[PDB]
Amino acid sequence: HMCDAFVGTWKLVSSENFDDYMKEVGVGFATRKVAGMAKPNMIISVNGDVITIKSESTFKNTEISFILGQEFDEVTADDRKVKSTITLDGGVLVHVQKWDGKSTTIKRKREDDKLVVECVMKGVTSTRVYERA
Ligand SMILES: O=C(O)[C@H]1C[C@@H]1c1cc2ccccc2n1Cc1cccc(Cl)c1
Repeated sequence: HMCDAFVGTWKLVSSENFDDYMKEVGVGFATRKVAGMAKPNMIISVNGDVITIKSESTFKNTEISFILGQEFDEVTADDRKVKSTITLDGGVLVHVQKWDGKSTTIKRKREDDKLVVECVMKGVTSTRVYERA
């Protein structure tokens, strides 16, 4: 139960370069503005082999439940319909999303008391930092 360190309730405190990430992904103007304002709460839980990541915000709510290494269907906050696979590599959750011939990778890691979310599309990276709620 190493995934233990992720479990909890988390609140966004900072975001860097996320507009550029969203642009690279294909998000349109109005969604970038509204999504970029949001300060979501993320709730991570584990029950047996199933991990659940729920995000609640003023903009959209999202929820994914998955088993590591097992592809699943996901609806993203920006309404992409993707095929997702999440693995644990050296204590980092690595989440690859595939859609329309494109790919993006989201890494989630624990650093000090924070949960750091790094979103990468092509050469663009963004960092989102969460603290315990
Ligand atoms: O967990 C994170 O920090 C980022 C992985 C999540 C992510 C990807 C993505 C792509 C496009 C637009 C927004 C997007 N959001 C953030 C986000 C913003 C507003 C409300 C909600 Cl529920 C989620």
